[PDB]
Amino acid sequence: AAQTNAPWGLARISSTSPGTSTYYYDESAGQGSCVYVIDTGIEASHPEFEGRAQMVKTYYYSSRDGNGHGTHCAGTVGSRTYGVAKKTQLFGVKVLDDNGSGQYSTIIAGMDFVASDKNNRNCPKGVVASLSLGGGYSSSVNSAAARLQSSGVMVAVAAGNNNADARNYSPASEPSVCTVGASDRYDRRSSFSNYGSVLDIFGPGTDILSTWIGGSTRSISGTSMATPHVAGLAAYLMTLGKTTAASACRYIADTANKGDLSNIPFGTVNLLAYNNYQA
Ligand SMILES: [Pr+3]
Ligand SMILES: [Pr+3]
Repeated sequence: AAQTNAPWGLARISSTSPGTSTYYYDESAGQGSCVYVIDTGIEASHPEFEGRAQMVKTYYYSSRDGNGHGTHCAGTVGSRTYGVAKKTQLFGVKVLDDNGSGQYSTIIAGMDFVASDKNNRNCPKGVVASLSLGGGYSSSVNSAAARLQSSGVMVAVAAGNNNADARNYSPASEPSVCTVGASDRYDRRSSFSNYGSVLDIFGPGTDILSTWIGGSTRSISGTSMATPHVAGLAAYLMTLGKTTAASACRYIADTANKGDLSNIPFGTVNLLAYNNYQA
C-alpha cells in the first residue's frame, strides 16, 4: 500500500533517503497486534482512530485526555492518516495528569498494570508498550520497565529532550528496553535529543503532525514523538511475523538505515528506524 502526501516521518521510515513524501507499507498494517500508550490518556472518540482505541485504566479522577500529549502519541502509533500501524489496537493507560506530569509511583503502577492486563486481551500478533515520558534516574523506574519487557511486551521509551547523555534519565537508561532518540526531516539529530551509549535507535521527532484533543490535529516536537514511530514499527513487524517482542528492538537496529544521520556524537549509534518495504 502507499499513502501519498504523508507526514514526513512516515515517509522517512519507508525510505532509504530523506526528502520523500510517500509512505510505503504492507496492507496488514499491524492488524492483530496491540499497543498500550502509557501517557495522559487517549481521546478514543477521535474519528482518526476508527473505533480501534480504548481507555483501559486511569490513575486520576477521569480517563479523559485533558492535555493532548497522549492523543498525539497514540495517533503516531496507529491513527488512519498519521499512524505507522494503521490497523493496530490501541489501549490507553493514564499515568500522567492533564498538565503532563506524574509521580514515579503511579508510572510504575501503570507498567505493572500492563504486564498483567495483556493476559486479558486478544493480541495474537503480540504486544507493545509506548512510554513517551521520563525524569531523573531512578533504579525503581528502570526495574519496572525491565519487568514489563521481561513479561513479553516490547517496551519503547523516549530518550529525553535534554541534549545530554540519557544515562542520567529514567526509564531511558534501562538497557533491556528500546530507547529512542529523535531526528529531523534533514536527517540531523534533533537539537534537543538526548544521546549516549544506551540509545538503541533513532526515529522522526521534529515537527511531527498527529491527532490532538477536540477532534483536531497539531504538529509538535520531541523524543516523545519519535518513540511511537518505533512502537508502531514494532507492532507492524510483529504482525508480519518478522520478529517477536523479545527481539524486536534488536531486529529494528539490525535492519535500520545506517550512517544516514548527522550531528551524532562518537559513541552513539547512527541508526534510523526503517521498515524495509519492498512491493
Ligand atoms: Pr541512506
Ligand atoms: Pr536497549
